[PDB]
Amino acid sequence: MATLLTTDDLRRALVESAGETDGTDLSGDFLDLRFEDIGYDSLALMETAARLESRYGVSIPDDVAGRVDTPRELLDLINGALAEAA
Repeated sequence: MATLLTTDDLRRALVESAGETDGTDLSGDFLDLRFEDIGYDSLALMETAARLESRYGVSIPDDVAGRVDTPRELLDLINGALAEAA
């Protein structure tokens, strides 16, 4: 911790949204798994993204919000935003 968003950190926020839609490997290793296959609908994705902006004090660019089919892209955005944020 104390530097960027980690696997565990992101996992928490993700599993906070996707609940009652379990059975996937969201709690574990989801980085290269598609939101589609991990039980995420685009609507729930925006919910998560918005909460991320709120909680971590980040700002997700519109172009990035629609390129994140894999949590890897999301992770990258948050890390980029954290590094940018001072």
